[PDB]
Amino acid sequence: QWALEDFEIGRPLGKGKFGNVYLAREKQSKFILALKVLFKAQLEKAGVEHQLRREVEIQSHLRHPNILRLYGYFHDATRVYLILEYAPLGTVYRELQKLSKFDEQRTATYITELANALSYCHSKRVIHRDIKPENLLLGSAGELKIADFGWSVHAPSSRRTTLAGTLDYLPPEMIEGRMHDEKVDLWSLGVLCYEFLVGKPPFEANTYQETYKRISRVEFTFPDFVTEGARDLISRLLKHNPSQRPMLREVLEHPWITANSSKPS
Ligand SMILES: Nc1ncnc2c1ncn2[C@@H]1O[C@H](COP(=O)(O)OP(=O)(O)O)[C@@H](O)[C@H]1O
Ligand SMILES: CCOc1ccc([C@@H](C)N)cc1
Ligand SMILES: [Mg+2]
Ligand SMILES: [Mg+2]
Repeated sequence: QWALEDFEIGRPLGKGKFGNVYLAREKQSKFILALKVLFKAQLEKAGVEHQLRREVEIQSHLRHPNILRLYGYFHDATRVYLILEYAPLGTVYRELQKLSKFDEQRTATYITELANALSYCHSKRVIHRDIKPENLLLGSAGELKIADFGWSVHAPSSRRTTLAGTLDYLPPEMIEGRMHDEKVDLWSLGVLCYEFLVGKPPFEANTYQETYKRISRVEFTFPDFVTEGARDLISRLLKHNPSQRPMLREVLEHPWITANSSKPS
């Protein structure tokens, strides 16, 4: 159906390990969108064809205001192209670089939006497993949208693919290669809440080997400026035992969330 010829390409929006993402406009309709380009040679070399298939299948069927739309795809014998919803206000990653730290209202609002989106995903037993600021994008009204479903699966699951970059957002059970489920995304939600308020994630360290140690032992501390309500929510999410982590409905009804979020469940 679609082909490269149908689009005018514009400026680079961002880069990923595999993805090279561009602004684009479809010629007949003038519809503005994002084109995510993947190189077939690099896909085959890393052996991640199944992840690409998952990304397309899972993301094209989900419909939620806080989840990024995937409209389709095409390919041309060197490249694969995913057709995505364009997020005009960029990444949460960039926004944190700009401001250093978020205040409590901003943080609580982002956490509410994330919990709404994940609750929807989990009701289909879809777990994302790669929630981190570079994969959280912003819509025209500044609302958060989860993207990059390449690592997503159906629970419960093992891990069959090599971990690539940072360990910072992953729970103990996933770094230790054990069996895991939906609770992995609750752990990541805790890591994000901390990084949003403090400016760096809680198990950050100079080497892979030391980061691993801090995560498996759940060794983190709070700066003085973090309030008691924030400490309570974050301490509840960062539990070594997955079954002790709260349900998303409990996060959405936490007193700190309800006192500070500008958006509802
Ligand atoms: N729909 C989009 N709108 C705006 N920017 C995007 C969009 N998709 C991706 N980006 C930018 O491109 C980067 C890589 O996209 P991503 O889908 O995460 O690739 P990878 O799978 O390689 O991580 C993102 O971190 C973001 O900076
Ligand atoms: C959803 C489509 O998935 C694909 C996966 C791999 C390839 C290439 C690498 N042979 C093309 C499509
Ligand atoms: Mg990504
Ligand atoms: Mg990916």
